Amino acid sequence: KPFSVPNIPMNLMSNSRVPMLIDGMMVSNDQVPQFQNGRVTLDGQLQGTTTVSAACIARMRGRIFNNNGNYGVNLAELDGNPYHAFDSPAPLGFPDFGNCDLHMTFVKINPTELSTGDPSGKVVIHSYDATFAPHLGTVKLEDNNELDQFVGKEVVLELTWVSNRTGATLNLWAVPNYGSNLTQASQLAPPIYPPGFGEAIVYFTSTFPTVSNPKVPCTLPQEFVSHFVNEQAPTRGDAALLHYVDPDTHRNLGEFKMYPEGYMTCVPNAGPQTLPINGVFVFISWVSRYYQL
Amino acid sequence: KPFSVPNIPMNLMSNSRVPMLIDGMMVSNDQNQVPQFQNGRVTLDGQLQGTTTVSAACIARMRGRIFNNNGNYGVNLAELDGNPYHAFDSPAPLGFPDFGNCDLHMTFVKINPTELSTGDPSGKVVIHSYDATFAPHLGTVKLEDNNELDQFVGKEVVLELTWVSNRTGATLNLWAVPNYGSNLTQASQLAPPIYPPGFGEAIVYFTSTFPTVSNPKVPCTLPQEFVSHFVNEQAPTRGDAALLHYVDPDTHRNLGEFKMYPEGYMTCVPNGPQTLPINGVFVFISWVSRYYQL
Ligand SMILES: CC(=O)N[C@@H]1[C@@H](O[C@@H]2O[C@H](CO)[C@H](O)[C@H](O)[C@H]2O[C@@H]2O[C@@H](C)[C@@H](O)[C@@H](O)[C@@H]2O)[C@H](O[C@@H]2O[C@@H](C)[C@@H](O)[C@@H](O)[C@@H]2O)[C@@H](CO)O[C@@H]1O
Ligand SMILES: CC(=O)N[C@@H]1[C@@H](O[C@@H]2O[C@H](CO)[C@H](O)[C@H](O)[C@H]2O[C@@H]2O[C@@H](C)[C@@H](O)[C@@H](O)[C@@H]2O)[C@H](O[C@@H]2O[C@@H](C)[C@@H](O)[C@@H](O)[C@@H]2O)[C@@H](CO)O[C@@H]1O
Repeated sequence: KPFSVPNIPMNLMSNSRVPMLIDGMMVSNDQVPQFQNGRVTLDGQLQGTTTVSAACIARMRGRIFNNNGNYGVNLAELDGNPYHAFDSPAPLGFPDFGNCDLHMTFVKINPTELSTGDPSGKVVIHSYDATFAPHLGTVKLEDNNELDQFVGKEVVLELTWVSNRTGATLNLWAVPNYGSNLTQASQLAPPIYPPGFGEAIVYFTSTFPTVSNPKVPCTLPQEFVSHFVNEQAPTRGDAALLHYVDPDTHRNLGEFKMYPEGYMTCVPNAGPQTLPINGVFVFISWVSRYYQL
Repeated sequence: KPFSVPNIPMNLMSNSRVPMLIDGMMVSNDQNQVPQFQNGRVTLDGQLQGTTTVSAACIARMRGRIFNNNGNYGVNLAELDGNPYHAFDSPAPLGFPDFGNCDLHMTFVKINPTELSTGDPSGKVVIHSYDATFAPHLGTVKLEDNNELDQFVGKEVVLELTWVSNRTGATLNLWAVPNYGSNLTQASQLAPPIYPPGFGEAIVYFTSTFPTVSNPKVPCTLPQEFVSHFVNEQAPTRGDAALLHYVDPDTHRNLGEFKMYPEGYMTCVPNGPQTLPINGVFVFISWVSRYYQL
């Protein structure tokens, strides 16, 4: 197959780290990305905790437990099948926000528990301390006095909002310590560094209640991820040249280079000006690493 | 472009009515039941209908500013990106839940960055998808007062569907079309009903387990990723129906034939699809007659 990117305007696609529309892109004004969601090669090989559907982003699933005066969740994949530690740092879709407080909303998910009554709850999960061990299959839940009815029950959890850990700032580039003190989590997606030639990594942004820093950056729109998995197009050069074009006239508004590892770069600040957010990325051709933006 | 469907296993795709993985297929109990879902609606050549969006990130969500008029609380709706809802193209803002005549239990957060510097931005609220006060087509819905809304009055929030329950006195009917409201002479903008094909065929529904309490299985007529695929491709529709095979991802054995119609739904001839494994991949075989015999 010939390589391509989605022919969908940027502002109709989802962030890959939270399920929110993209409302911008930017280079970092400071900070190394090693996100575990939104990670895929250009030839369609998923990495980290990344999966296909935006319906999976920043969610968890598992059975709530209570032991030794502490609550937690025994994790599974979002479809209810078991999580195998060999395959990934955590179950697919697991939030990749580290060293912070994850404020989750959850619902019972067993049909037999969904015939009557309110199946919903909320809970805080720290993405820190040794009891945060999703690679080992478990995470601690903060006791809010409203978890007892859910002990022994299977639930699905979604990330509602995020706040800083007491004594620390909220760092959206922090990598969660998935393997606790036991091991480095298997199959972590690697850190990304810019290649040179004045180039800077591009982040796609969404406004989201990461309180104190409500702009979540990711390295690929989720629909790019599913596109590459669908296509499995062979990588045929150092970089894929993209033009970001006017959605109606197809005039080029700016050039980008996508690298095989699954991220893109630009040379920013080429006269003050602002790119619109409703443009469309179009694959032009494979180009050498020396292509100058 | 030549026509195609996603080369993704069914169980990795999302329902189009709730953001949940598909975990089954079914045919309706009454094979003459007419679905008129407003999400997951698209033609085979990529024209969106109803409240259908490209991204699964929009499914069953709302956005707007909370108000309090004399003790009556509500939301003045906008599109999910915060731009105004103009009602040009859809019966409600894109992504709006299409569950009718029931109680929508929403979780919400303030979404203005200036309101996201400190503190807990979150809340929850019930919204009835019934009565004249449920009028998303006219840009407003009533919120049930839970005594915890006042801090949010005048604030912009985004809402998401956490769970659903039946309206007192009624069953939870997941085939019900919400009454989105009428605006004088303006078109409803509703995606059309899909009438059962008959003659042995039955509409295929993709299902997800979800907390629609008392009926925890949500049916839809297309996986969400089919929608974005068709929008992306804009492939001319060259026949009156598309023949698909549902294939084992390993053996590549054909597990069953399906017909996809230009209006954006699928049928089969049950002998039903509920018994098929859920990890198969749909593959476009050929354009066929509207009358092609499965
Ligand atoms: C006010 C209240 O607590 N009512 C309880 C019933 O729950 C309500 O039932 C309504 C339909 O008759 C409607 O679905 C409401 O949304 C629902 O209220 C929700 O659920 C309850 C448990 C509370 O958490 C509320 O705060 C919430 O808004 C309840 O009915 C039973 O559960 C509901 C979910 C539904 O499945 C219904 O069919 C069940 O009979 C009954 C019985 O447990 O108790 C209260 O009356
Ligand atoms: C227990 C409590 O109410 N604490 C308040 C602070 O909120 C907590 O702050 C923690 C970091 O120091 C951490 O982020 C917690 O998650 C957070 O608690 C959450 O938010 C509060 C408001 C409550 O709703 C809790 O139930 C919830 O778990 C609070 O800190 C300020 O807000 C938080 C969210 C964070 O942005 C922080 O940087 C802010 O200073 C302070 C100040 O208002 O008041 C309490 O101590």
